[PDB]
Amino acid sequence: DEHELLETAARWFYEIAKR
Repeated sequence: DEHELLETAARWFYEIAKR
């Protein structure tokens, strides 16, 4: 599911950015 992959990458980037 490409949308799930993109959503997961986005969420992970967000969570990492928030420290």
